[PDB]
Amino acid sequence: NLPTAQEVQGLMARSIELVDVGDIEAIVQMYADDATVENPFGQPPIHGREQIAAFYRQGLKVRACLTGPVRASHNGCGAMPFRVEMVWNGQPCALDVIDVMRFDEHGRIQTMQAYWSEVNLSV
Amino acid sequence: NLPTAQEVQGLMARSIELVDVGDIEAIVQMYADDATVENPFGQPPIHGREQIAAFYRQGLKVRACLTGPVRASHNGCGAMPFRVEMVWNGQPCALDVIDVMRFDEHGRIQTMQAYWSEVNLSVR
Ligand SMILES: C[C@]12CCc3c(ccc4cc(O)ccc34)[C@@H]1CCC2=O
Ligand SMILES: C[C@]12CCc3c(ccc4cc(O)ccc34)[C@@H]1CCC2=O
Repeated sequence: NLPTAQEVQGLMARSIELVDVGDIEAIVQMYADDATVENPFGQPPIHGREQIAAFYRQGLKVRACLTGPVRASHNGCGAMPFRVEMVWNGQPCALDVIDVMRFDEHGRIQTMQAYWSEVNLSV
Repeated sequence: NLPTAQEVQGLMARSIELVDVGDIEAIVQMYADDATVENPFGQPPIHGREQIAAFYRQGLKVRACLTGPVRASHNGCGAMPFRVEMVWNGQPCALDVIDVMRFDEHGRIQTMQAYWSEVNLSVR
């Protein structure tokens, strides 16, 4: 069914865990089959598990950790802050992001928007 | 004009400053005259500076701090995480919230959605 707020906090937290270990198969299975991802928010969205797989394939040594609790609503949505560590121009950099997700009635991510820009990038 | 990413970070951070001191007039001014706020996200929205003034008068001893940096996009939007401290019938508590805001070409908040629920509430 439409995930409760507690359920949303556990799913959002698990998607960051899966990113962190680079488990592309498990990541893409968290998404609805026709989910849309906008990352960064403002850019054209990508649609469908195929494209979202390709995204993570290309994007993912990269680490990612929640930097605070997940915030969850009563209508299936929530938002979380996290930090991605990865290489930029040959040095270790960090990028601060917040992801906003809405879930469908099967508990899968229907949409994700990832808020970040170069102002959030640090060497 | 449409606020740049760095501008967004400044405006969103100023909004938490003005909540934290409780300056109702000043908070309300940061919003468009016909702004919509959904707080909490999922409830019916409140429209217009006047209903948003009433929200803050009713809601604001209350403190609020950013608990990490503002994430800003290039299309006048940003999100930020912060914590609100308050007292709910004698019980000190804290609530973690993330606000997502979309600014208009005058640098005022056109929409705000506040993400949280009771799962985000904590005693003391
Ligand atoms: C793609 C990326 C690594 C992973 C990642 C980025 C940005 C936003 C994300 C949001 C997510 O929910 C998960 C992963 C990322 C980085 C931007 C530059 C890059 O190295
Ligand atoms: C309204 C409130 C104090 C301020 C506040 C709440 C929730 C979300 C907020 C979002 C903001 O952008 C600014 C203030 C609040 C609390 C709910 C219980 C309480 O009294």
